[PDB]
Amino acid sequence: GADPSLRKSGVGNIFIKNLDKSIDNKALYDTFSAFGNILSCKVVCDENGSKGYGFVHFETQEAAERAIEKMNGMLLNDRKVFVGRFKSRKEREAE
Repeated sequence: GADPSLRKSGVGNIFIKNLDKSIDNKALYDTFSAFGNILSCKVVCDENGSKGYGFVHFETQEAAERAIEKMNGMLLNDRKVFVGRFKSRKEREAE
């Protein structure tokens, strides 16, 4: 498999919207890691650079909450990103 923690129960799971094409997993990690360790961050990239959204898996639950407050509404390289709680769908097991 890949990772069954791709829900809201992966601890510290957040989603980011409106990223710049120059944003890679490294770039996302480089910024958000300051809030806490990341196990699996991802910038879903289009041919031109990025589809305009990314995801963080934080080591710690609290670090994720920091990333949400701290990064939401900020400019990353040029584009203001929206960071929020990763609501995968509708699960009972979710934090």
